[PDB]
Amino acid sequence: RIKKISIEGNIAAGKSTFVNILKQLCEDWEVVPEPVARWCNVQSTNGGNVLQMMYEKPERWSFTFQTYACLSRIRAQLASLNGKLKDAEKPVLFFERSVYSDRYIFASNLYESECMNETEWTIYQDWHDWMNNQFGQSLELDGIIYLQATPETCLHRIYLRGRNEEQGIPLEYLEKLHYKHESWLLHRTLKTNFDYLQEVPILTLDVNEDFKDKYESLVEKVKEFLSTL
Amino acid sequence: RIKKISIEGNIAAGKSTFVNILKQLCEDWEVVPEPVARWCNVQSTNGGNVLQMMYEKPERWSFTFQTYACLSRIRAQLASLNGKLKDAEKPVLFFERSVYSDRYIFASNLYESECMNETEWTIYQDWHDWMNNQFGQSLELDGIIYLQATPETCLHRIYLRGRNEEQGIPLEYLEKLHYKHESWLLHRTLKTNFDYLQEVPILTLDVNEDFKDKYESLVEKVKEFLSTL
Ligand SMILES: Nc1ncnc2c1ncn2[C@@H]1O[C@H](COP(=O)(O)OP(=O)(O)O)[C@@H](O)[C@H]1O
Ligand SMILES: Nc1ncnc2c1ncn2[C@@H]1O[C@H](COP(=O)(O)OP(=O)(O)O)[C@@H](O)[C@H]1O
Ligand SMILES: Nc1nc(Cl)nc2c1ncn2[C@@H]1O[C@H](CO)[C@@H](O)[C@@H]1F
Ligand SMILES: Nc1nc(Cl)nc2c1ncn2[C@@H]1O[C@H](CO)[C@@H](O)[C@@H]1F
Ligand SMILES: [Mg+2]
Ligand SMILES: [Mg+2]
Repeated sequence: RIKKISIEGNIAAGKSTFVNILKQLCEDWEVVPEPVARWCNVQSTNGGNVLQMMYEKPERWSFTFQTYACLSRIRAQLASLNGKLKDAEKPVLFFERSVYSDRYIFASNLYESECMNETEWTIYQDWHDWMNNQFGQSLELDGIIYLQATPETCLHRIYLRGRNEEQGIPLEYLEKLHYKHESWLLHRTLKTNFDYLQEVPILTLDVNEDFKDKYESLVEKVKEFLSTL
Repeated sequence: RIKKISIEGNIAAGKSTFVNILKQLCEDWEVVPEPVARWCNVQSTNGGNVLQMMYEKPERWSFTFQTYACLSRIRAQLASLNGKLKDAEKPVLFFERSVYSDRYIFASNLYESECMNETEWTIYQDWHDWMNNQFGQSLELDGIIYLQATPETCLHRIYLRGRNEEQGIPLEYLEKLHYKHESWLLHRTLKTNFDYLQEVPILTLDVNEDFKDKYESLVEKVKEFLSTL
């Protein structure tokens, strides 16, 4: 009953920045941010920083991170499907990344990088499938917004943001993630267990340019794209 | 609507053996075996053997094993709550170990053995809680059957069974698990997030003696205990 749109994009491409100009465009919109800070100080519903543990020894912590990161995002997105939004008129729910990015972009890539052995990779997909199998049907996307920026623009915006764990991120890693986004959201040549995705609508925004300027345009293309849903 | 009883006990104490004499005692009984073989050849719903990986390098694979082992047992127990049992008269569902053993016995112990750091331990409990939070209410136990045997009897029965991964298991490990079972099912001095357990009925069977003989007794005490539920 609520339109759910996922915001996809490379590390530091500008998702959180795009998310902050969303609510002010319509009282009917909701945003579920990526629980990034919660991965940095692992506490039960100051402690460990699994995001950094993974970035510092991926073949040791990729599975754990992928396991916790995804469950985490699902809970956040599910919680928001029980808020004031239910009482809204034209409720549109935004997701900062999706269970798909987690699996077909990051997890997929860490595994192709030998950072997860067959065993870890098999267990992860089995979990991931079963997750959707359960609390999945209520999270399907009506549309996707691909925030597109060159991995070179990404590597620089990372530097601007200043998050410590990400400061050691190499261009090469950003490139691999880039092509996977391109393969999934641009060329649309990515295979997944969730058939509906293949048909799901996609809005591609070139955010390589200054947000200061391209802002007015984007708002237009967003309202636009949203009406066609 | 179905009485669900959990069978608890140390490694090789005699659970599977006890499980095999159960169905023949009443057509109304069902048994959900511990997915042990499925942990030995990790395949999606010949591959990896996470059970052995964990026994050979616990500080590397305890979390993974605990994560997969528990989800696995829940699915198995949940599936059986949708079988021919629903059509039964006096349906009694048996569980070979429970999500509690997984957490308050094995996981708890691996963590006290520095085999899981705070981060892993925090993530595991957060997952474990949230799991029950979901598909939990329908798995509550009406009663527990503690199959009690000395860790020394256990170490020998392990040798009899012949499972390879377990052949390297030291008495010391069996002792630690022993006292945790004693603490939970005997002295009943174990603290858990699931309050009902504290009141749940318990049947303690001393299975240190030959199964060939103590069999007739056990059957009596089982039917007995079951009637009082
Ligand atoms: N379109 C843009 N133009 C200029 N700077 C941008 C743009 N988008 C993001 N930034 C900068 O990048 C940083 C934020 O990146 P961020 O939004 O956190 O990436 P993500 O949303 O994927 O985490 C900010 O410090 C901001 O100054
Ligand atoms: N009460 C018993 N008396 C004699 N032998 C037993 C008894 N219980 C189990 N065994 C032996 O131990 C082995 C099975 O242990 P098992 O049932 O697999 O432990 P668990 O059920 O915890 O996995 C068998 O090979 C069987 O011969
Ligand atoms: N699924 C994810 N896997 C990995 Cl290895 N990293 C992820 C995942 N989802 C988000 N992130 C990380 O979250 C941080 C903020 O987006 C970035 O370091 C990176 F994008
Ligand atoms: N939760 C469990 N954790 C660990 Cl480390 N091992 C477990 C767990 N549950 C069952 N097992 C194992 O399953 C095998 C058969 O019961 C034994 O090696 C041992 F009991
Ligand atoms: Mg972000
Ligand atoms: Mg067994």
